[PDB]
Amino acid sequence: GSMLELPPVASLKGKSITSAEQFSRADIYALIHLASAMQRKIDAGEVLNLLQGRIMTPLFFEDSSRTFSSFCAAMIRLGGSVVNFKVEASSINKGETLADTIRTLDSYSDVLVMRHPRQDAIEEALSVAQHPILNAGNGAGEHPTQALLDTLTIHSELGSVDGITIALIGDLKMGRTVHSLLKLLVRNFSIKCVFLVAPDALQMPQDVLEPLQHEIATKGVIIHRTHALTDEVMQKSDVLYTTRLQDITIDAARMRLAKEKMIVMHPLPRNDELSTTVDADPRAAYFRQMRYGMFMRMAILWSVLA
Amino acid sequence: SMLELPPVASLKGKSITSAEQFSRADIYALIHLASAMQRKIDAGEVLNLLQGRIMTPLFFEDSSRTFSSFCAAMIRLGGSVVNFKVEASSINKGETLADTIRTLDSYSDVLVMRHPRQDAIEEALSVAQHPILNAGNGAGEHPTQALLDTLTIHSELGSVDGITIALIGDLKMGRTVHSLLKLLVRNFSIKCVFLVAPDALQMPQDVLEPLQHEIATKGVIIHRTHALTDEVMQKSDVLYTTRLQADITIDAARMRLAKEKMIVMHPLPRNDELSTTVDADPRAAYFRQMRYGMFMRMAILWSVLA
Amino acid sequence: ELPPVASLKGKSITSAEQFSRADIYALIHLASAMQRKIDAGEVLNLLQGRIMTPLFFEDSSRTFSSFCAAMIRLGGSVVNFKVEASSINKGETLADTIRTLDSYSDVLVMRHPRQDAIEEALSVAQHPILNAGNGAGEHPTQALLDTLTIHSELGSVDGITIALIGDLKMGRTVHSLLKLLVRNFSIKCVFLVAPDALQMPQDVLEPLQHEIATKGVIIHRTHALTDEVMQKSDVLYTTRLQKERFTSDDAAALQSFAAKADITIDAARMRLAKEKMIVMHPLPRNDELSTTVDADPRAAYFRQMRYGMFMRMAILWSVLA
Ligand SMILES: N[C@@H](CC(=O)O)C(=O)O
Ligand SMILES: N[C@@H](CC(=O)O)C(=O)O
Ligand SMILES: N[C@@H](CC(=O)O)C(=O)O
Repeated sequence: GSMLELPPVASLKGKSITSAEQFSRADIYALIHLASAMQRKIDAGEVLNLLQGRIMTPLFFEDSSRTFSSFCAAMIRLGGSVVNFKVEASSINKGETLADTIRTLDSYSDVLVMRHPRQDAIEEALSVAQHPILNAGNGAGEHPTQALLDTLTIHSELGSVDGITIALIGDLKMGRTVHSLLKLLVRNFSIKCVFLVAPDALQMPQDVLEPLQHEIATKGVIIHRTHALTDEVMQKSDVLYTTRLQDITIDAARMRLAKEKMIVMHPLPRNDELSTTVDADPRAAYFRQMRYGMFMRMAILWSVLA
Repeated sequence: SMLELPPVASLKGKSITSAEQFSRADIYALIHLASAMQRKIDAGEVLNLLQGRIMTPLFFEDSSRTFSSFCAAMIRLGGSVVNFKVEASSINKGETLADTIRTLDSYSDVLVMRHPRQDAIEEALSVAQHPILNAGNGAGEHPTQALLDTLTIHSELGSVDGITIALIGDLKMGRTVHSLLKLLVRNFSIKCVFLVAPDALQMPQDVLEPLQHEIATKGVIIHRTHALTDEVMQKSDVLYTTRLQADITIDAARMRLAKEKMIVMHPLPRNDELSTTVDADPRAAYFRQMRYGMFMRMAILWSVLA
Repeated sequence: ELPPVASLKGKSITSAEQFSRADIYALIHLASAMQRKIDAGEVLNLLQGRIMTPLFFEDSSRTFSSFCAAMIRLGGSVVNFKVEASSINKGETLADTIRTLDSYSDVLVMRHPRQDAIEEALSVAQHPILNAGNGAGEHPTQALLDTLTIHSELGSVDGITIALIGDLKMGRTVHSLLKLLVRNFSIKCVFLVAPDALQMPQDVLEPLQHEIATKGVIIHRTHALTDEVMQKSDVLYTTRLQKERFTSDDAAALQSFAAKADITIDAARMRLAKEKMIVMHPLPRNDELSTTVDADPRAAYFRQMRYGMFMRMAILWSVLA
């Protein structure tokens, strides 16, 4: 993988990342090819020193296993460093405001990775930070880097993103991952069809679907709402993208209905909506998805900080 | 390297426990080293001075600035951090402080220690082979805060001799003001100090009494006030305020009385004693102060470890 | 100058049993070489771009810090994963957690209160896992650094008389150490010094019974540091009461440590010890090992931690080379 270039995606330079809306099709493909090259070099055991002396600081005001770790791992595999700030062992116990906390980490860091239970917290953070903030999840709003890594996953596993039928399953109302993913897919690709699979109370919100209306109509994207993984959903979907609470269960029995050429995805963590009986299936892409996450995050950090 | 970033020789291999241990020449050499670190980092240069050396933080109480600042400064020097947490440690199995110290001392080149007991630093020093840097010992001292505070004054105003400074808030329990008063009065010709606090929270007699010889021979003027009077507002070149862990609040209305060229400083975190209405004022130096902190800690770490 | 121990390459470390004598000596010599270079101030860049992720489900000072420090001094990096701040709060299983960190890491360092958690991790992990403690089971890298300590301090492991003292029932350190010494060395004598309720378990001794017999290793049980134990032992290896592993059963076991044994090591007790010997303790200690011993040249339990770092460098390099 030695002779591969790592050209940073120029449109990302020095910018905060808050929404799937900010990326073009050209941006997404450029990040995919960058991530794929990162992967090749890392897997061949090559050592990258692109971000030596640059600091990422995680600011996680709620729990994370993969997003936090993969961001740290991505930064370190670029040669960068991480300052391990913790909210519970911080001056927030002494009454410190969110804005003062941002200005603090912003004094030391080159990039901030922020996850917060309030949707409006990223906005507040942007209004005071000088360095880029990467949105690692803002309440029930968005998770833009999850959308990007999810798209890398589809592209690598199936070989194409245009033309797919995808089911978004579970808690679509509160799921920030399905919010960013729908936006990123519909805005930039020629999606055939989207099944919105959720109980009525947990359906995809209007504030996501409405801004997409022009794109949905002009590209002819077929939207279908169901409250179950029906035979039709199982038989037509190239991607079953399921999510946690926050019948739609996927187990081996259910998988007998799926196409040979398809993938099951889940941003994780999972509960019983996605059974361990699916794990040995070649079509279970939800573990590989995490490793794709680290490479996408390397492509993003290098592009942001180059 | 020895030209651009000469280490301050007097600090080599030494523990830092008190503002008292520094001379005027030490402070100026640190200040000049910190500005050179600043210039190199802000120009994007990568420093490799402490590769292979380990700092370990030992924080028995919370910190946002001091912990992060020290970690960043170590990293920006090319050194590394072992992220020890007291709450996830063998202290829960009955391990003493002395044994904890010997433990981290077996792996580390420098320890950074914050503890709610004033004498805990002295116990740690009796067993440690490697330097310990006091990041706060009860209501005792915070010597690196006084150093970065003095760098902040020097950089913003252009000199430290001749200033009128107000120390405002909980002066009794404020380890920052204890160290700062000591550092300033011992080593500079301070014109006037205002100690702005009710008698119940006034500067301790055990800080004032040992400064007797320097107050006398440099003719430093010192007055107590209970409130932030108009005289204090009009005469002060530096308003240094702190968390009362009446009538001491600095807001945009109070600022209308301040000199045109002065700074407002605060070691942080703040409560209502320092209104956010002041944050847009160019005189508000308490965010820049944190960044000076990182460069001062780089100058300290490099001098101690070179 | 720092050749990795080839037999360890790419392999998980779960038990003292997986090591041969040649493996132990090659690790010791590699560890001593790491120590010479680190002490001379040399900077190593052997694992640049490799990541270790600590997965600690219980408390640690030495083991966690030592592994991180060892990784760093090899030029490697750490992803500081925190169990209490993870998706485990949202219901994520152990296996899914393992798969997660395994997606980003080159090596996992795992400590868990359940003895069988390490095996479950192994069945799903692609990258090597290092057992940093599995319940009251084993602490294999402790056993290695302890043998490094005995070797460096006394100059020989074969022929020693060793007392294993304290909570032998819940002591994963003495479990691993007893297995490592007996399988790979000609130990002259082992004193098992504990109250009956905390004695070395049968599931440790029985698999060792063949080696004990055919090597002629003397095993004695006592509940006290008698004159005989003090006068004959080349090493006194003492341990903490493992309270966190402990009903009236529990209460009986817990108080037996002071009530049904006489096993404190203090300066007065040390007046009976040989001139050429060491006192060891994996740490942390409570009152079983008095601070009056710390000034004694024979107190090796602080130097033991530093040997720990060098053994862990030799191990990490050997696993990841
Ligand atoms: N972990 C993802 C989805 C989930 O929580 O299941 C998120 O934080 O958005
Ligand atoms: N945080 C600083 C100052 C303050 O608490 O106001 C200290 O810990 O000393
Ligand atoms: N720290 C060692 C010994 C002890 O805990 O007492 C262990 O974890 O096994």
